[PDB]
Amino acid sequence: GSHMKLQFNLKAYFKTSADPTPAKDAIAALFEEANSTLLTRGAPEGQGAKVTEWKDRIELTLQSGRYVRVHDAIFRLRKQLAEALGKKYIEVESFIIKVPADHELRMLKVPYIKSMENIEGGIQLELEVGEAEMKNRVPDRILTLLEEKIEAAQYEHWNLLWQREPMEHPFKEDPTQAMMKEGWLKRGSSRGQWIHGPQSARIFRTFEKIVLEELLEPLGYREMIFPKLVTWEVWMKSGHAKGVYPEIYYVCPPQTRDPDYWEEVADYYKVTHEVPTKLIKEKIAEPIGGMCYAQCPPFWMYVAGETLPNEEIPVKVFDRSGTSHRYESGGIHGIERVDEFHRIEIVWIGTKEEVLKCAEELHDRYMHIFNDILDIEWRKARVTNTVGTTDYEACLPYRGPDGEWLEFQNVSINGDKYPKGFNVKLQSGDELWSGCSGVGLERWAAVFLAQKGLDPANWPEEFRNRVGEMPKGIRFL
Amino acid sequence: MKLQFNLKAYFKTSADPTPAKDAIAALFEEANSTLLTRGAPEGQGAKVTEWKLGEDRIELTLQSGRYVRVHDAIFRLRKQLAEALGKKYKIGIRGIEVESFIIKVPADHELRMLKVPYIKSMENIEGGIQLELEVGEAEMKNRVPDRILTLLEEKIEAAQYGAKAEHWNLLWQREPMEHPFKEDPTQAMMKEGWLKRGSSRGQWIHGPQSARIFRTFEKIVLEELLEPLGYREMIFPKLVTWEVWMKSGHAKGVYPEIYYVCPPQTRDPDYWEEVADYYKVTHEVPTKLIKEKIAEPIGGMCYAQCPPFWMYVAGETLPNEEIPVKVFDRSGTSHRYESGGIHGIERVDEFHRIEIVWIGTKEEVLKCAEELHDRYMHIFNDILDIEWRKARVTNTVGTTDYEACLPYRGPDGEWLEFQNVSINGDKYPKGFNVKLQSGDELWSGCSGVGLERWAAVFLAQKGLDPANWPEEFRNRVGEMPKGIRFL
Ligand SMILES: [Cl-]
Ligand SMILES: [Cl-]
Ligand SMILES: [Pt+2]
Ligand SMILES: [Zn+2]
Ligand SMILES: [Zn+2]
Repeated sequence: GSHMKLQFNLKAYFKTSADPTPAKDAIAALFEEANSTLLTRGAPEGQGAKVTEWKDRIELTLQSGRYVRVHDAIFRLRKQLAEALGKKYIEVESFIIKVPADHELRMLKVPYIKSMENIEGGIQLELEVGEAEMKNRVPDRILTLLEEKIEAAQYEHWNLLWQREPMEHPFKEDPTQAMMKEGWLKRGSSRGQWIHGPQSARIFRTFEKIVLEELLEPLGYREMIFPKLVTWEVWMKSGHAKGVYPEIYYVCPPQTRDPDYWEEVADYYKVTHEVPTKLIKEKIAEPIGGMCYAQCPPFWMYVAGETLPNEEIPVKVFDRSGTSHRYESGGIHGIERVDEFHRIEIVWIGTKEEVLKCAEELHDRYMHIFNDILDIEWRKARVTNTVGTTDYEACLPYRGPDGEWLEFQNVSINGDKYPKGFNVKLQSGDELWSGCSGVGLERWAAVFLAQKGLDPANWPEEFRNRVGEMPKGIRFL
Repeated sequence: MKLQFNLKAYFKTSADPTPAKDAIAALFEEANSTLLTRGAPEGQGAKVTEWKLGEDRIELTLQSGRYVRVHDAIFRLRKQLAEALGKKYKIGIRGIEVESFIIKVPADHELRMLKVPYIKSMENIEGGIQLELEVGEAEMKNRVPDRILTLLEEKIEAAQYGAKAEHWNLLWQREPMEHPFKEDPTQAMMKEGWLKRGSSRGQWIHGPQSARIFRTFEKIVLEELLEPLGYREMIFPKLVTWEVWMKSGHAKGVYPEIYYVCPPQTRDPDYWEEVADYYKVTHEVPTKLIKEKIAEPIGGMCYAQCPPFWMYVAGETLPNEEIPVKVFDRSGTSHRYESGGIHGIERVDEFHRIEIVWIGTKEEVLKCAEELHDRYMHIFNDILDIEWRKARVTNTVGTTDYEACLPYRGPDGEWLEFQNVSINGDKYPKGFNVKLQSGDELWSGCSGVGLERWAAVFLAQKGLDPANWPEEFRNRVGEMPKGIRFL
């Protein structure tokens, strides 16, 4: 990358009640003392913050690197002066950060950034920041945002862990097409949405039974019920509020229950037989969030701001109380790529060691299920130390010998992300980790039916015993 | 005052209708006793008041009652002129243009100012209301004046008679029971770590203890009701679009109670960078800016739950062998903007329902309803052992409601509604255009099991201590799981 030094520069003056004249001697010497003592704390040798110069007002220029940054050193200076002047005897002029980068960057529509100029070694930012913004650690977040943008300009890494021996593929139809023709399901009215008739529902329910009996029970997972409408509060706390916006379906409550407010809408429909979506948008409130997207984030409201007794971890829970929603890539797909899906979401919390242990245990169960019960062809891969996702992929014969495999299962180790995000401590004081694993029912079905067909006689014995006698569908004329 | 229509319009012509001022004038005068009398009792019938020509314009003023309305009257005079001037004059019409469309509607009272799509102004006058309409030729053929008239008459007759909508008749009531537990059950559950409030309005997160109770109820419904009556599981959609609610009749008035769903105007990350950057710097989500950036709503979150199912049978014909179609869904949450104030689980904005739906002939649909009551009776008396009643709310079209007392509410508090069986008549087959092979009328019913409602009633009556729950219920529950304890 670039080796240009990360530099902060601050020019401001302290608000003084009394006139800086008898203090002239006292202020000069204790700035010197701050340079050798106070501003060293929290920085490797020599890399401490520094006051370059100082002149009604007490104006100064202040310089730092990445440690003891200018905007937090000034508060260290504010408290030291307070005890020096008060008992005996902040207005910012400029804020500049210099940030290392190879490539040029665009001008950003970002709050608190007055100007952005490209320089030798990277970018120079000028911040529109006062006292409150500094206390709120705004420049740290601008730096973080800018660093994210910088390394993104420098632009997947996929690593194979285990693969099953190839098997024969006597069935080559698209299971969705097959299911449609045989009366298993139909397209729902919304995009990427399906209505499942008795036969398809049965498959979904049998996978559910499999997860419960072969995984969730033997490992001691307890059922909870997670909320499905998800608020900004949750997504702020989970981090989804940093970028999830393009993928979600937004939710708006009505501004009021008042019949009269809504009369114009009902009236419009009565006369035109058209829904006035334009007018309705005006009358609905701002979005409160969206429909369930990742599924686990809203659970963390259950433990938010709490301390778990060591007795209570590992916490091992799951949810299967409703639907998830994602705005997928346009153009139609089958059940392999839906907008409305049904997931069993599995969440575990404990120490670092316990989370890794739990992940490994789930991996063993998935292997048993896919090999011995479903008897499908699959592999797993890690996406590029233990923090990250392991993906399960399977070939869909109808896509041909060279087609993309389908992602149908995940296990994620999330580190301290969620405990930190939702503020969940452990009573012993050790750092809490978490993990999660989502069983996408549509995906299991897409994989199993593409490989095995819609005919129970050709399904593995172990699967047939769990389905029972298939129900009949709804026959039409 | 009397109901009357008023039209001012002219026929467009290719060539000038000038060489026909006598053949045309003799024709209009005839229509006032002949052409514009059919379909209306004598004395009543459309009439032309003013006559005027031009080099292309043939403007007329027409007045009528509700019989042979002015816009039907102009279509009688359209083809009459098309053959009188057809090959005998070489002049054909090119269309109809309207200057004014004015309607006088009788009303004893004064009525508020409403904004209505094709009404360009309304005023209160001597005998009722006047409506100035903004209609062309297309709007007249489509019955726009007729639907507007219909709308205003609905409002005039509602203002006169009020809002009479409460038909309640008790059917059966269990004998009073000893109520040893008088605590609000969700307040108890909160205190005992069974659940916590979710971030969203009227929303709850259920710890293992509460989830167990929900799943025990679900198990009971499956085993004691769905299986022995031969119901088949399906999976109904949960994002519900306008087209679905248009066909179910919800597009007529659910608006105040629904949670609206909006897609992003685009998937394009560059469009959303400003939102993301704003959040990352301020730690405030810019909800006002997001509202500008999302699309108009495509529908809402699941409200009644069965409507999205009907797209499965929409426009199909069912062989007589296939009926009754007995079906149920338990695939996710329903959402509703409830009347305000915080409540416990007895009244939530996010709930968990099992929606049971049956379709067949009128007789089969009554039969199926009858089959469910017997099963509900058995469940509520012999498993849950709760104090309950049921009542019809309004011949056979209507809902039977189950209510139970909540001891904490007092000796005369409101009983809680916790179960329903609805007979909807032909409403759903008609709205979704679903037919029977034999041509006999299809009917449907539904029954929604609200888990929060069952829990509220059961837990308020029997407490949270398993030792006090009925023997039948305890066996199905099994061993209670422990909760998650915080320091
Ligand atoms: Cl989510
Ligand atoms: Cl609905
Ligand atoms: Pt015509
Ligand atoms: Zn998760
Ligand atoms: Zn229903």
